[PDB]
Amino acid sequence: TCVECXXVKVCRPDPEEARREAEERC
Repeated sequence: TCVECXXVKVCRPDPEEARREAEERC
């Protein structure tokens, strides 16, 4: 699952895990 925030593309198996680092940046 890839969550994208401000040009940052976080692709991790779990959306929650992805968000956990993604929203930590974004």
